[PDB]
Amino acid sequence: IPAEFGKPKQTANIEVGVNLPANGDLKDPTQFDFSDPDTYNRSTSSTIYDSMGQSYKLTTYYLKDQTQPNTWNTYYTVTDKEGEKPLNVAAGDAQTPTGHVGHTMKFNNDGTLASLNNGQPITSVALGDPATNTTPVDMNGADPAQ
Amino acid sequence: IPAEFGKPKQTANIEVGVNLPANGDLKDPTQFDFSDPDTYNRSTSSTIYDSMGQSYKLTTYYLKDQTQPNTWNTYYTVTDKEGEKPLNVAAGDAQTPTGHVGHTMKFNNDGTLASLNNGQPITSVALGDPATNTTPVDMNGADPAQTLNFGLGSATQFAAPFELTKFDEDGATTGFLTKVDFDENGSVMGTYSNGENVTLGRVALVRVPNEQGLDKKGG
Repeated sequence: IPAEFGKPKQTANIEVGVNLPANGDLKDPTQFDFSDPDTYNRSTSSTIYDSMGQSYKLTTYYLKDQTQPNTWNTYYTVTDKEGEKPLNVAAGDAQTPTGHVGHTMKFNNDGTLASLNNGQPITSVALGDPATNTTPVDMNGADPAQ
Repeated sequence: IPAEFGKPKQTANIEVGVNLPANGDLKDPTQFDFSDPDTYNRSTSSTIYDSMGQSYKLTTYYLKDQTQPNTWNTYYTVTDKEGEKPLNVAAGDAQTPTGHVGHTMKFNNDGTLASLNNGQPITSVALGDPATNTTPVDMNGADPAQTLNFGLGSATQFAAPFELTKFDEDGATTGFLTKVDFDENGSVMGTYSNGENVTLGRVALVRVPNEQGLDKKGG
């Protein structure tokens, strides 16, 4: 019976269950910008942990597509001490002109979930690896390939 | 079963297990100075014993490297009656401009221990030998060639604050027999005032193949 939980476990899987307002105003996918609140619909904040146990702030942005009905765009950002850095999806089908990569969410007629990122699993790029991230997160000594 | 632990044992091996703050402020390796608390991060104190049993105050200074992430610098000082004299490592890869020699500690991505002093064992220079120490410790009659081996195989760097989890040494002081007990294995153990649980010995057991043929003496 150990007296210490001496193994900081990095965040690997995140489950999110949300309800989106069907009557929300439509937004332009190409005008998305996390720095301007009016570009998107909603934003949520949460905490994630690296291998060393450092706390990072994960902000998820939800945008309601205007071109396609019952379609939503989701983007993620990471806020370390240096600043707020966007996080790109590995194969997300949502490319802003700046370069941010999100994923699309579609729903059926009854409001249930239809598809996520064209049926592909949602896996983000490495947080602190410059080889795959255009804005690498400052892991401050943690694992860059999380 | 001696009534005294009549052998003051000098400290030779010190096992220290600490958790270092990953979020601690960085410091300049070249600006380290044990007289200025702000130059380093944390300082811990402990007691050590020489050959003759004199008690000495051992202070360890931990510094967070700024140039290299997940790197720490460790320095040791000995405070006798004369003053506080820094202690140098034989092969430590941390040389301040003043001349004090420490050792470096590195950690992996998960915060576990990666390497210690470039993979070399931590052995300090002789405390009271001027031929190897620029600040010889005043042994006051004790053995000047006393050396300390530091075992930090359980050191970690996590998000938790600085913490001295474990401290174990091999030193001893003079003491008196306090209690004696016997375990199931037959080892007769006795604890003294110093705290060492010295095992006096075991109880011999004899078995013969055919017990019916033993000749019967008196008593």
